[PDB]
Amino acid sequence: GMSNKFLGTWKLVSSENFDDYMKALGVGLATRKLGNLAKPTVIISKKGDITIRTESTFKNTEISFKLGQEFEETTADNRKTKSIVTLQRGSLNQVQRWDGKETTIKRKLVNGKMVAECKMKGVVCTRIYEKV
Ligand SMILES: CCCCCCCCCCCCCCCC(=O)O
Ligand SMILES: [Cl-]
Ligand SMILES: [Mg+2]
Ligand SMILES: [Mg+2]
Repeated sequence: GMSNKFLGTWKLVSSENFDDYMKALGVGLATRKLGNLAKPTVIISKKGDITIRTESTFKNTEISFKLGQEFEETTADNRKTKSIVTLQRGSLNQVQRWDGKETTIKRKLVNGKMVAECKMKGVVCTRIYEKV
């Protein structure tokens, strides 16, 4: 199952190419400006379902799911998606589908950091988090 090394509170330390990723999702300019200034905390826990909670001054989000079971998600930019989280070679892989579009957020552990790779339409964003 998901490694217990994911569990905990993680703080964003680096983000590369977020603005073009948000653009590819359809996010408007003023929201992107705030999204690029945000430094969220991500809290991963498990109590039956796995929960991934994101906290920031601009927006908070939360998803709770079982691996491999499609669920309804509301994203930080207020998309209403059908999403599935899978585990592949230790990476926690989230696909979101809405309005015939798809994006993936792969989260993996690298030397104790958590690396999120976000992909939309060939645009790739990398966000690196350190455990608190
Ligand atoms: C994530 C909260 C702050 C961002 C607010 C701007 C709205 C666009 C959000 C795009 C989806 C977020 C992808 C997050 C990946 C990650 O967990 O690092
Ligand atoms: Cl913030
Ligand atoms: Mg940066
Ligand atoms: Mg950018």
